[PDB]
Amino acid sequence: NKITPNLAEFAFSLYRQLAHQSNSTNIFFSPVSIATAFAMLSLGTKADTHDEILEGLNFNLTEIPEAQIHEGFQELLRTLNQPDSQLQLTTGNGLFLSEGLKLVDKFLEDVKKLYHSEAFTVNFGDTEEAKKQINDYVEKGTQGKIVDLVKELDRDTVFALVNYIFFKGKWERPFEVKDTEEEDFHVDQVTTVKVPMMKRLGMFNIQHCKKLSSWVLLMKYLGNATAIFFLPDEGKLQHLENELTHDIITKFLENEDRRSASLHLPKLSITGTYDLKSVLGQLGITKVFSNGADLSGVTEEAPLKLSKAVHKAVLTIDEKGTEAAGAMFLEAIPMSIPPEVKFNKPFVFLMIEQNTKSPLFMGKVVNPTQ
Repeated sequence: NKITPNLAEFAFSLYRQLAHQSNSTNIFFSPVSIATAFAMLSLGTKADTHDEILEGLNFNLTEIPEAQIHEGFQELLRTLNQPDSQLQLTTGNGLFLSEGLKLVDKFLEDVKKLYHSEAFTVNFGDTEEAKKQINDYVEKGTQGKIVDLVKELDRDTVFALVNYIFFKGKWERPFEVKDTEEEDFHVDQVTTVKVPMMKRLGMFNIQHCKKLSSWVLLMKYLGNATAIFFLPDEGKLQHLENELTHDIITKFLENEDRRSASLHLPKLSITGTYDLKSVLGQLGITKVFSNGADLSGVTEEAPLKLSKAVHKAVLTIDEKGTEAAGAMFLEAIPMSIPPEVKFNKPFVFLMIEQNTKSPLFMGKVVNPTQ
């Protein structure tokens, strides 16, 4: 995909933002779902308001034609929306607009048609009821996994955006549940907590990488996606985070070589919840959230700004991701000592969609039971 490098840069800019704020919180978000929602929104915007959004998603508008940006997203979307999908991704974006705004039909068509997204009209005159309808939409869309997403609305809200994603992947080569046991997780150099720890002896795409001073593990999911886990050497987490680049990730993805390892990887259930006005504001996207907003592609008559924009991402990592029996296979394990590679201290990860190479998720686990 032509927009993948931009999405990768966007992932890292957003990640580094969130990490710079604190190294004591788990991080999990979807560069793809956030960028898709904001590229979609830009269709309703003009001039500086429009350009700030696309530049804040790491597109250099002097270099990449807008049609290519949207064709990029639309290609990515139809990949993630395949009827077959074993990925089982649950994602949506909801726009909630004041009833009695005269809405531009082209915008509503672009949202639904091009971006296969949803737009609703609500009575923002009733703040509590609007919040309920927004939260109900998300709860319904996730058949119950995300509850009470929006906690507050400004009394002057006339436009809110909610973007949700939940993923529980199925490993192509799964862990056996019988092997999951409680183990130490080193939350710092002197402190441990107990966490459920999966383990398997297998042939892995795994390597210890000098440039990143980290172990780098790639594991495939059923459907079209790969999880990449980066385990920094003692004291090297900040180094790892600084050194990550699109080129480097591309190299790992091209490596198919496999070697024996006794892998220990925690079960995880992690969420990330982000105020996108706040977070994207630090990346330069500010006008669309301000009284200045040029949202004339959405409504021509009345003033409009985006008052509320929230992202919530939910990840489960477990042994199989399904109760179904998987395809039986056999990996040939050499008679030699496998390295023991334990994801039992803070680590960073990315999930990549295989067709486009896009960064579906990025995160950091500082403590599995936080």
